[PDB]
Amino acid sequence: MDDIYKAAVEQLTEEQKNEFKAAFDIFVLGAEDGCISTKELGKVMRMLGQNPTPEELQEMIDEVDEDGSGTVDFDEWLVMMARCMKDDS
Ligand SMILES: [Ca+2]
Repeated sequence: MDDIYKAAVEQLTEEQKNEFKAAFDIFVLGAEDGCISTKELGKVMRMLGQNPTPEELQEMIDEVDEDGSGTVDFDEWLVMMARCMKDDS
């Protein structure tokens, strides 16, 4: 986990948290338990306009998955976006 990311995500707006919880549910719409595997995550990438390799997907998911279960949950997912905020020169 990362307190630096949760600190910024926690100070977010109600609309933000609601958005992540929504977009996340739309992605897991195919799953049965409610998660996103690198296998499917790669397919959705097409929507964004990018088509990264399959093995590369799990790469970014490795540093994200704190439990290393092999998939991204609503928890690791939400923080995933927040991490994009700290991405500055
Ligand atoms: Ca996980």
